[PDB]
Amino acid sequence: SMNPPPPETSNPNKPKRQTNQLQYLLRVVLKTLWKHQFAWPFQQPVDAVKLNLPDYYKIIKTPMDMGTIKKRLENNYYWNAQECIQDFNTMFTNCYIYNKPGDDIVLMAEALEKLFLQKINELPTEE
Ligand SMILES: CCc1c(C(=O)N(C)Cc2cccc(C(N)=O)c2)[nH]c(C)c1C(C)=O
Ligand code: NA
Repeated sequence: SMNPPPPETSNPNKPKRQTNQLQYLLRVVLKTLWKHQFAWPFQQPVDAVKLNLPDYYKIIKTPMDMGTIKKRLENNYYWNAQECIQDFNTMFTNCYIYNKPGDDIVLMAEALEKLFLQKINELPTEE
């Protein structure tokens, strides 16, 4: 069994921009979600080999996780906040697509998503 390569986190050809919204996503949104008691299943790419989920990457073709998001934020991978917000949304949706409603992993995802959306409501205006 094999995992795919992880999502891209370095590309010197991709133009980059530091923005107050992106700083907010790292400083406030990611940091807050990362420390949450249910963050641990989302802090790295799903290891389908270790977890014995050989169909995972048959079902999930755009994998995403907070470890990848943290790296993208910390090493300034993004141009805008919407790119990052999309990554969070993809992580949550993948979980809801792959797992059954009311699986523990889904309850965890929903808790994080609720917190995520609350923080996104305070996304600062672009300076
Ligand atoms: C339920 C499996 C799962 C987890 C999960 O439980 N994880 C990823 C922690 C873990 C366990 C076992 C091993 C490891 C390691 N990385 O070594 C990590 N997270 C997600 C998004 C899912 C699914 C299928 O949606
Ligand atoms: Na499902």
